[PDB]
Amino acid sequence: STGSATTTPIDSLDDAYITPVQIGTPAQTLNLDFDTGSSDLWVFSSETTASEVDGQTIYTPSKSTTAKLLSGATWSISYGDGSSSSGDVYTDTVSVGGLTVTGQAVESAKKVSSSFTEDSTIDGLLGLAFSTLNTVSPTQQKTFFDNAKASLDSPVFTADLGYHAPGTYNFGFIDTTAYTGSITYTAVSTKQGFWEWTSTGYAVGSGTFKSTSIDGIADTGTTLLYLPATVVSAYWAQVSGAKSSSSVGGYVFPCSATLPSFTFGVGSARIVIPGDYIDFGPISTGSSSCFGGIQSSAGIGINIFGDVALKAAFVVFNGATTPTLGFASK
Ligand SMILES: C#CCN(C)Cc1nc([C@]2(O)CN[C@@H](c3nc(-c4ccccc4)no3)C2)cs1
Ligand SMILES: C#CCN(C)Cc1nc([C@]2(O)CN[C@@H](c3nc(-c4ccccc4)no3)C2)cs1
Repeated sequence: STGSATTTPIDSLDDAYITPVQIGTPAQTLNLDFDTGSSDLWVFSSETTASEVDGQTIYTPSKSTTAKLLSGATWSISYGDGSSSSGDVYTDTVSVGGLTVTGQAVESAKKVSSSFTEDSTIDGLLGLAFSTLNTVSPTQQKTFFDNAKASLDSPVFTADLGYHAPGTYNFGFIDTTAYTGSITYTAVSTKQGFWEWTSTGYAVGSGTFKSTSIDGIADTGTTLLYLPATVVSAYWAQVSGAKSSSSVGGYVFPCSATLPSFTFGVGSARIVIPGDYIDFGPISTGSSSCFGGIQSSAGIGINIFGDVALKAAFVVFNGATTPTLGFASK
């Protein structure tokens, strides 16, 4: 089997991407944030505290003939920005882009933190990291991909995110029309539950390439590119007036600037992030200070190849017995 679904930025900054997902019978379509950095599929629901729902579409398990309470199961998760959610669990039929999993754990939120309430366009998350990170207790649950994997034509999914434009998640096949040149595959470590890999270095703008190993994760659920402070300083030093602002919480730059590209290494191949992809626009409406799309990982403890990086590439998440990641230019 295969599936293919379009993913769409939630706002003019590409802060996140949402993908329609069918849950239950008859289908209830919710727009979920596909997150290769976590492993829970959770939704706003008829159980979510009413004061914490503000415009989201909710899943109502009592209206699904295929929903079953996963008795005694609870979940509770935090994300890297400090956002969080928790609740109980149903199993139900879940379809993405024509690919169906029966008996998928659908984690129903009883509580969500303020950032989720505020994101009226995000109806929940669909985790695509390894199932070892799933938070359901006492019986850990599998991700949608892990459940689908054995049925797929090939045990893979691909992320083809757009820059201020829609893109595609495919399951089970590699669309050879979606990228240029070749896909370079690189080894993955699952030791922390992530799609964790080692970039071979970087370049800033037209500069020469610096060969250096950068361990990090491929995370569609993170907006920005978080890299070591050394690398990030070398990038922003090329932008007149750019500086790290403690009040804003990262590097800002004059909105009058034109940003250099940033290249990262995948084996002997290179992915070039255009400078425009690094511009997140005014820090507040009307400001002439713009927020940078490359930020330090120093306070996080892990480097994160988030959407800024991934949207410059066609990315293969190969979930074969020995997992790998593939990157191609596009
Ligand atoms: C701090 C620290 C160390 N580590 C926990 C950092 C990491 N953090 C992650 C993710 O929590 C998983 N992916 C990302 C994600 N955030 C969201 C999201 C958050 C709020 C609103 C909407 C979406 N969705 O996905 C970040 C992996 S490693
Ligand atoms: C312009 C503009 C809007 N604003 C002033 C700047 C922006 N801010 C963002 C965030 O993506 C939103 N959440 C923040 C955050 N995320 C994490 C984090 C992510 C993953 C793992 C660990 C930590 N830490 O802080 C930055 C986009 S534009």
